[PDB]
Order: sequence, then C-alpha cells, then structure tokens
Amino acid sequence: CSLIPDYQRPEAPVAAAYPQGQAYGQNTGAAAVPAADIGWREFFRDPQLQQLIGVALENNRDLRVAALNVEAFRAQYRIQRADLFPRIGVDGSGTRQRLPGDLSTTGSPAISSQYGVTLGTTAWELDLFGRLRSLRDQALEQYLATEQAQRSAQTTLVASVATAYLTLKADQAQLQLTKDTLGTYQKSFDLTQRSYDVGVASALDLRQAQTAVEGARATLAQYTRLVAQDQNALVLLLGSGIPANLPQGLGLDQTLLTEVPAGLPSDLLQRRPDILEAEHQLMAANASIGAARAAFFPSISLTANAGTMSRQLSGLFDAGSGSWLFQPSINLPIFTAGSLRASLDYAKIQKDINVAQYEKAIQTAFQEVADGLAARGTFTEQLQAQRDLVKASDEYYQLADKRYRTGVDNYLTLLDAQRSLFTAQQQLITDRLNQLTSEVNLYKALGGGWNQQTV
Amino acid sequence: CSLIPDYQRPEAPVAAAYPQGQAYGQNTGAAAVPAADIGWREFFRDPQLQQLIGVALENNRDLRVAALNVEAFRAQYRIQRADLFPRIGVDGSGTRQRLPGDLSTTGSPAISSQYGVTLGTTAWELDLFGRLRSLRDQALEQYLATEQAQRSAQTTLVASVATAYLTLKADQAQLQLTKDTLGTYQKSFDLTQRSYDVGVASALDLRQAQTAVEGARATLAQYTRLVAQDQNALVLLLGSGIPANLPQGLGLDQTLLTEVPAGLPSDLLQRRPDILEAEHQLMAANASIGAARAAFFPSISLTANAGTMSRQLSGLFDAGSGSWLFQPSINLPIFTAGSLRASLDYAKIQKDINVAQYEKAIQTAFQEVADGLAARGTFTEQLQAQRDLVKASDEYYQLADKRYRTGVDNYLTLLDAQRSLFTAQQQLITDRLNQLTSEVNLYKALGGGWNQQTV
Amino acid sequence: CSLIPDYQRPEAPVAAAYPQGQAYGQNTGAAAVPAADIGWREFFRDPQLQQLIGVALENNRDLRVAALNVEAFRAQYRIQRADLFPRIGVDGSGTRQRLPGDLSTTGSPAISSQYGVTLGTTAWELDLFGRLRSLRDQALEQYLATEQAQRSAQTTLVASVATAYLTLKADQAQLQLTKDTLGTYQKSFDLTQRSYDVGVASALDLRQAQTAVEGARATLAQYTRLVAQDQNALVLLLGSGIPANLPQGLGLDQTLLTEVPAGLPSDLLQRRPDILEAEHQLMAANASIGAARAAFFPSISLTANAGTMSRQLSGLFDAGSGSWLFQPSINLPIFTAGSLRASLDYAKIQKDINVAQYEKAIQTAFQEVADGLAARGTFTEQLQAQRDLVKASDEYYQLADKRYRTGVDNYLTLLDAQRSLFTAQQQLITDRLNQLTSEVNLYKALGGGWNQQTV
Repeated sequence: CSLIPDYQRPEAPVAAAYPQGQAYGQNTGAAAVPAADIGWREFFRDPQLQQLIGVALENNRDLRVAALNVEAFRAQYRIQRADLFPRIGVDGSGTRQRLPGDLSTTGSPAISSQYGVTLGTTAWELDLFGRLRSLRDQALEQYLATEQAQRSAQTTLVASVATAYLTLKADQAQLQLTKDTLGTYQKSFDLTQRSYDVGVASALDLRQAQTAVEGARATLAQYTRLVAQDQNALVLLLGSGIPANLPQGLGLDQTLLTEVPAGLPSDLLQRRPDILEAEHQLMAANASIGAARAAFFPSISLTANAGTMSRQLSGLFDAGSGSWLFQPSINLPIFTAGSLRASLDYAKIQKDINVAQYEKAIQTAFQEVADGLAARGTFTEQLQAQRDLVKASDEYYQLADKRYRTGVDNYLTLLDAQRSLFTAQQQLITDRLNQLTSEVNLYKALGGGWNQQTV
Repeated sequence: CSLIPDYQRPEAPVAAAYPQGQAYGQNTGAAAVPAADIGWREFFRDPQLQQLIGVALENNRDLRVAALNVEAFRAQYRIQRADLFPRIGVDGSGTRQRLPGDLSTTGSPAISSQYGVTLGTTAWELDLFGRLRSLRDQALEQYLATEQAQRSAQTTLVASVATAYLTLKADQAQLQLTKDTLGTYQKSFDLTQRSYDVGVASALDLRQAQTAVEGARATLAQYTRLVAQDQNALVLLLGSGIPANLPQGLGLDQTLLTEVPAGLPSDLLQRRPDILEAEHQLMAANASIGAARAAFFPSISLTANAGTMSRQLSGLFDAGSGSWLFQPSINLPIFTAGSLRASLDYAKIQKDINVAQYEKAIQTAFQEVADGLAARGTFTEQLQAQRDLVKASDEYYQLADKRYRTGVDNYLTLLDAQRSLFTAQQQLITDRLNQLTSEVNLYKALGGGWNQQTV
Repeated sequence: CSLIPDYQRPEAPVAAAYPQGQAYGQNTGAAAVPAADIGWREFFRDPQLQQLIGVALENNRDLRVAALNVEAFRAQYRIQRADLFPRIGVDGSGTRQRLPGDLSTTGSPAISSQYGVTLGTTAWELDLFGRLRSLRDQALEQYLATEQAQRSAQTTLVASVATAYLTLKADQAQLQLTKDTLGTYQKSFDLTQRSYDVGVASALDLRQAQTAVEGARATLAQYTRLVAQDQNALVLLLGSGIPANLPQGLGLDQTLLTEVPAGLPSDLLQRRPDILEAEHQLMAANASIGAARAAFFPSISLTANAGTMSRQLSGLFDAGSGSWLFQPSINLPIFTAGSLRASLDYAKIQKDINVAQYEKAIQTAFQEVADGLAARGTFTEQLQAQRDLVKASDEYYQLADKRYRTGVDNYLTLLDAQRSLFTAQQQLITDRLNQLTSEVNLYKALGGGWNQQTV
C-alpha cells in the first residue's frame, strides 16, 4: 500500500515560439537534431580549442566536485535503500542489579546477575505503508537530479573555457594592433623630431607628437596586462596549465563555430539539464508528499531476538539454555495536537515551492535562449556593416598610399590613414569577439555540450 | 516558570541625520506620511507600469517562493506548537519470549506471551521550566522573520520591474534616435555620391562618408539587439509575456514618479522590511537562549497508559482486564563534561551573531538611502545642465537651418548640426534614465512598495 | 584504537614559479620574509589610512560575525568533546502497575508500584574504538578551519577598506580637476559672450560655448554624485563614521605603499588563509572517515545506578534499602544490507570533495597572485608613459602661455591648452588609482593583513 500521489506535469508558462521582432530572424520548426545532441567535438571546429576542452573536462576541479557530489548522493540513496531492510546483528543483554529485601525474589537484599549474548534486530520498523519506500524514492529522485546537475556543470564549464579561449585570441589580436599603432606613432614622432631639428616645425607640434606617442605607450602596456589577465584566467579554468604542443588553431577570420537549430520552447524541457534537474527535485518533493501522508496510518515495528541466556558465564554453552524473543508492535495516533497535519501540509508547501523552482528554471532558460536568438539575429548585420567599414577604410588607406607614392602627399597623412585603418580593425575584433561569446552562450543555454560527438 | 531573557533592542550605529555636503540637499524634518505608506499606485505614474506591476506581482516565481516559504514556516510553527502536547494514540504490543531453565519461573524452559493492546502516550514531556515553549516562540519569530523577508522580496520585485521598464523605454528612445542618425548619414552619403559621380569631390571623402554610414549601421544593429534583450529581460521578470490591452504610456521627460519624503534615519528601524527580518531573527535567538538554558532545570516527564492486557490473544472482553500504567520519569543533569555550558554558550554566541547581523543590515540600509539622497541632490543639477545643453544644441541647429534656407551653407553642414542635436538628445535620455533608476532604488531602500494606501 | 587514516604526500597542482612573459618582470626567487608577516602598519605608509583601518577593525560588523563564528565553533567543539565522558546525573523514576488477575503475581487484580532516586548515568557509550574521539577530532579541525576563515575575512576587510579610501581620494582629485575645467569653460564662455555682444563672433560660436559649458557642468554634477556615493561606501566598510582628528594624509603622487616580495608559489599554501581553511576542512574529512571506519566495530554502552528504591514513599531512605544497577551491552552488526558500507563510501567521497576544494583554492590563489604580478610588471611602464604625457602636455601649456604673455595668440588657445592639460591629469590620476588598487589586491592575494601584535 503505497501513498505517493500520482505525478502531474506542470504546464510551461512560455509561449510556444521564440519571440519575433525587428531584431530576430525567422524561426524554424522542430529540428531533427537539437542543440543538446551535437557534441563539443563537432560544434567546436579548431583543434587547439578541442584539446583545451579535452584537458579541462579532466583536470578542472569544479567538475570533479560535481561528479563526486553525484557519487556522494549514490551513497546517500544507498543509506535509505538499506534502511528499508533490517539490521541483523548481535547484542549483549546484561542486567546485574541490586534490590532491597522487599522487592527481590529471595526476600532479602540480593545481587542478581543474568547476562548472555543474543542475535536479532534492534527495533526494526517494517514498512507496511509506504513511508520508507517514499523516503528512498525521495533519495533516488535527489540522486538523479544531481546527476542531471553534473551535466549542467559540465555545460557551464565547456562554455566558460570556450569564452576564455576566444577572449584570449581576440585580446592578443588587440595587443598586436596596439603594437602596430605604437609603431606608427613612433614613426610620426621620429619625423616631427627630424623636422624640429631642421626648423620647419615649432616645438608645439613636437609636444603634440610626444603626447600622442606616450598615449600609445600607455595603451600598449594596458593591452599587455590584459593578455596576461585573461591568460591567467584560462590557466584557472583549465585546472592544469596550458600544454605546450598545441596545434595551430583557426583564427578569428575563419568560421570557428557551426550552425545550431533553435527549435521549439517545448523542446527545451527535455534537453537542458537545469530544467530536468528542477523537475526531479519536484519529483523528490512529490515523494515527500507520501512520506508525510504515510504517518497517519498504522506504522508497524518488529523486535526479534534469538540467542542463549544464562546466569553464570560458565554455563552458557550447554543444553536447555537456548532462547529467542519475538516482539511485534503496532502504533496508531488517535489524536495528536496537529503535528501530522502540519507535516502533511508542509510537504505540500515544499511540493508547490519546487513547482515554482521548476517553472522559474523554464522562464530563465527561455530568456537566455531568446537572448542568444536576438544576438544571432543582429550580429550578422552588425559584422556585415563593420566589415564594410573595414573595407572602406582600407580603400581610403590604399588611396592615401597611392597619393603618397607619386609625391603629392606627406608621410604623416599616410600614417593618419594607417591609424584610422587600425582603429577600424580594433573595432572589428571586439565585435566578432562579442558575436562568438554570445554564440557560445546560446549553445550553453539551449542544451549545452554534454555528449562528445553527435548522437 | 518561563526562562527566556528580557529583550531591549540594540541602538542604530548610523548617524541621527542623513549626510550633508555639496551633493546632498537640505534635511527634511520628519515624516508625517513615511515612505512605506505610499504605495506603487500612488508612486508610479505610468498606467503601463501599474499594469506591469499588477501582472508581475502575482504572476512571478521568486515572490511566489517567498510567499509560500511564509506558509512553510507557519507549518513548522504548527509542528513546534503541537509538540507541546502528548502523543495520544493506540498501540498493541505483544511479546513472545523463550527463557532458559535458570531464568524461568518454574525452573524449566518454557514460553510466556504478553498480548495486550493499550491506549495512551509514550515518552512525552511537560516543561514547566520553559524549554519547549522557548522553541515554540523561536519558531514563531522565524515565521515573523520570513514574512518580513516576503515583504522585502515583493519590494525588490517592484524595483526590478520598474527599472526594467524604464530601461526599456529609454532603449526605445535610443533606437528611435539611432535610426535618425543613420538617416542623416545615409543622406549625407547620397550627397557625396552625387558629388563624386559628377566630379567635384574626390574618392577620399567618399570613403570617409562610407565609413561613417557603416559605423551608423553597426550601432543601429547594436541598439536593435539591446532593445530585444531588454524586452526578453522584462518577459523574464514579469513571469509571463507583455499582455495585450496596455493603456497609453507617457514619455520619459515628464513626471514619471513623484517625490518621496526621506525623514529621519531612525524610521528605517520600523519601515524597512529587511531590518525587521533581522529584528525577528534576533529575538528568535533570544528564544533559543531561553531554550538552551532550561536544560539545567529538571525535566518532568511521564508515559501515561490505559488499555487491556492479557496473556492470550483472543481475549479482551473481561471486566477485570482494565490495565493501565502511569510511569513518571524525572531526570536532572548535575555535572556533565561541560555539555550544558557549551550549549548555553553557543546559544548566547548565536544571539550576538544576530546583533551584528542586525546592525549590518542597518548600515547597508543607511548606505543605500544615503546614495539615493545623493542622487536626488545631484541629478536635478545634472539634468538641468543637460536640458540647457539640449536647448543650446537645438538653437544651434535652428540657426544652421536658417543659414541653409537662406542659402549660404550647403546641406552637409545642416546634416552635421542635425547629428550634433541627435547626440545631445541621446545623452539627455541616458541621464534621465539614470535619474529614474536611482530614484526607484531610493524608494526601494526607504520603505518599499508593500501596501497600497493608508491604514 | 584510532582509525583516522594517514595524511597524504602533497603534490603541487601548479608550476613551481610565477609565470614569465612580456607583462611579467622577473622572478625574485625565494624570500626570507614572506608577505604574511608584513602587517598593515609597516605596509600602509599613509597614517590616515592606518587610523581608518584601525576604525574598520574595531568597528565593522563582518569581523564581529567572523570572530563570533570562531567562538560558536569553540562551543560546538566543547559540546561534541563532552560526549566521551559519562553524563552522570541524579534522576527520579517510578511505575504504577495495573495488571489483571491473570497477570498478577498474587492472583487478584491489584495495584503495584516501584519507584526510586538513583545517582547514575543513562545509556552512556564507552568509546572503545574511537568514534566520538573521531567526531571531536572533526570538530577540532573544523574549529581551526573557522579560525582561518576569520583570518581570511580580516585580510579581505583590510583590502576593501584600503581600496575604498583610495578611490575616495582619487575621486576627490577627479572632482577638483573637473571643477577647474568648468572654471576654464565658464571663462571661455564669458570671453565668447563679450565677443558676441561686441559683434565679432556670430551666435553659432556662442552656441558652441554653451554646449561646452553645459557638458562640463553635467560632468561636475556627475563627479559630485560619485564622490558622495564612494564616501558612503567607505562609511559602510568602516561601520563607523570618519573620525574628526585625522592626521594629514599623503597624496597619490608619492609612495603610499611599497612593493611586497612575492616569492615562490610554495609558501602560498602555508601563508594564505583560505588555503589553510580548505586544508583543515580536508583534515575534518579525514576524521569523518575515521569515525565511519570505526562504525564497523562493536560499540559498548553502559548505564549505572547508585541510589535507593522501595515501594513506599515514607520509607525509601531507611537503612538496607539501597539499590544498584549495572547494564553492559556489546553491540555489533553483521547484516546491514549496504548501509554502513554506504556511509563509509560517503565519508570517503567527502574526503575527495574536500581534496578537490583545497586544490581549487590553491588554483584561485595562484591565479589572483599572478594577476597581481602582471599588474606590478605593467603599471610601472604604463605610469611612466602617463607621466611623460602629463609632462609633455605641461611643456605644451608653458609654450602656449608664453605665446599668450608675449601677445601672439589670444586667451582662447590658452584655455584650449588648459583643457588638454586637465584631461591629461584626469587619465594620470585614474591610472595611478588602478595601479594602487591592484597593488592592494595583490597584497590581499598573498594573504598578509592579519598580524599587528607579536607572533
């Protein structure tokens, strides 16, 4: 006679399609393969980043805490599963007592000493009504909830290592462009110091060129420390240090990522691990309903023992000294003060709070995926505009070079065209860094990379 | 006799007046109508914002978690109140035992059955020294603490919906200005393309106009993204989507929300919810002192019982079989190994943990209110300087338009003046967003939006 | 017998030296005096900041919570250490029997009773195989973990008050320079208003003068707001107000601090506090697996009595009415169905979890220290570039002042030169702020805010 109630799936409050507008693109229907099935070996193309994630899934320690928390709750489920069963041990019953002359058996103050070992249960409570069954069911639901949360931890780790590597590549490209702008400012100050010695340029243009060079040196040192900062952050996120023999990974100009189907908002309820973690927390509260409801009914205990008793220790292995104890007990609360109804509606409160936790998880997951959809809809237009800016600034540089080569234009204006080209490329690097990090965050938000390859 | 210690509250470490200087305003005297009295309908002037609070206030999930955690701790208080009273029920306790020949009555190994069903209690205590009653009002004051926590959760919900809606309107106005800057850049590029196709302008300023247009299209894609992400954030924070029948929402430069009287710093000790939460955790710590003190005094307990006992199982109809037990049980710990000093010491240490927690909540409340007062004091000067900036740039554009319409300058300088006026309007909208965000956080920090009208 | 397993030979999860690159200067090798025995009075040369740290230590409330948590775990260690020693305490027992005539010892249904007062113990277990010994060892090592957590809280509080005071003083300097820029713009607007009222400059130059002045007055109000917010944040981090009798502090130009020798990565895990509290949580997990391994063994328990009993109230303290009870019990389980095995596995997994958290703590310490070393290596050459920029703009301003005093250029070009000099000093002051706040963060990351008294 089990008393866990019938499970009822809570409805999702999310509308059945991802939101439309001027910033989004056109959605598709159901996908043959969702995002939670293409692994981090196919979605991540370049070999260096695949080797870094293959290192960081093993050497990092937060994923190790996640997997060990899973195996800890294996042990914690095994506790309750064995608590459903007896504990067949021994015990030693020894009562050496002194009573007055009125209370004893001899009519005199006497020291009586009966002591002898015996095996059997120590108040083993048998489970007629399903309260121990529902406690181990709660333990099993908590176990597989946390082994869904381990997949959620691996998802966040793969996304964080990917964003750390992409910011490392983009920030060392920024460092190279600031080094090149420092080179052009140094050449312009060299020419202004040359024209200052001869006498064409006054000392005001010399001080202006010197302020420009010192600003470029400050920018160069700041990007040097930023490369050091996010390289140390990647050393943290890999667990171990960066290995030496990494392959020549693909730069930012190639297609570093693959296309991912968005799908339906109702498809997300079975694939993202945070959703299906909060769902099994809700099933654990569903088992706690039965754990609190199975207190109203008669709980049955057993106390059995079997072993030899004696008076002296010397005559404990002989004939006629066998013994055995059998003691059942039933128990039924006629009128408590309201602790059982308080435990029942407290379990119902925990059930509805975990309903709210599951539904909040669906809402935040839908918001993160709609964030990723809006960014994937707008960054293609932003980077098309930015690459047209880079191409127009490069054509302006080539025309300033073509005016310089024939002689009608100075070298300082050619260096101004070089620095406007480098400002255009420094903007392009950061816009593509924002595109790639939001693409990785969208892949995390849909189903994440838990499988290694496509299944 | 009860044993809970008497409680006077700790005084506030923060000053008796809000800070003064060049940033703040003059101090108001007191509050006849304080800040927590004014509801969100007599504070928020948008009917759209009133409808969005009316949706989000009962259709959220985290506020639902708080409002059900209140019910959870009422269930825990019902547990602790019901454990004052005995466990009056029915039980049937049979013992079948084998005894060896030395321990039996007749001297021969035989059996002896004790099959008797009884009614009554097992091991309940009455504490006339005040241990269970101190645990009872500890549970009561944890309930009062978490209902104050529920009020603070609704307060932060109201502040977050208001800030998300104000940033949504500000990003709408940002997008409507970025479309016009893109219009003026595209029109200036069409003029330079016509000037290039005839032959007046070179290719260099044509590439400059192309880079300007592509910068405008990049920032247009960025603001479409940012508007879509802000709508997704407000879909998260309402709980459901934006509903259908929204009324008219007024502008951003009008009176979006009325002024709030600040009052004294001591009025936070009664109006603010989180300070009252720390207050009730402090008096629950005093109740826990009274519980962990009352174990020195002797506990009086008894296991009352009344039933029908017999050797045989089939019989209880006899008139003489009205069996009953009384069994009182009184204990007294006279000298342990310093267990009870350690328990009383740990409870007193928890009390002056919660003292420090209480005045740390006071100090963070005072800091949030003082930053809100500084924002009130400085944003009037900043926003008036910003409106004078916008008036100056508007008059400059009007004079450039008069200069163009008479015929002296061309249309490119008119488009440059128009872009300067658009940049001034953009910075005005950002500063007004900052003012409204800081005053919503000030209203959140003073007393919050709990009730609607007066009591 | 004790069953706590042996401690393991430590492997390093880190390279044996701080990294090298363009940012990193050069390793200093090992150090004689580490970074933890440099107290905050021989490190912070600023006497005003030293009194501010003194107020922040004897007045803030997070240190009250931390030191009171250490006191709470002293009480918890005593309440778990006291479980070895026998809880002896005089008590009072009694029964009042109603057995029927089938069950009575005489043959008629009668009333029987047996009561008495006995000095003795109740269900005391003798810790023969070290389970409660292992639990008090666990409580002792969690006490040491709580003490190292208090040391970590104190060094982070010293760092936070140093950085808050430092940003306060730097934003005082920022407010003073933007008040000077507002002065120069107001004087340039006075000159342009005269040059308009006479007739030379048109109204468009007057509108550029107004847009400059209103931009500057907006930024002046913004920095008054920001100084007020940062001073209220410093009031939060102190817990008490700024005291009145402060000495004259040192400005940001001269050395407020000195460089602390970093050393090797091998004395982090001896000097840093959070690594040590992770180490003591690991030791507590070793004691937990000691108790779990001792759980297989037989757990002997005892009761005892030395008092008197009788059946009558008026004669229980007569001669020869003494009583005495001895109750030994050897108890070992044989069949546990995988419960004690499961709790053993759960404690081994707690050991592995605390190993992983200790190793994570070493990795986060190494990452934060390496970021501090990056900042120390780069901010020197960046600040040299910034000071050369300020000196070149100051020479440019001296040349523009010579051109003004002779009579070649008007006063508006000198105000343009002051506009450039002031923003040069703006960027210099915020860069020196970044250097000093990252130096304080490195000093926290090596873990040296603890000692003021002797060792």
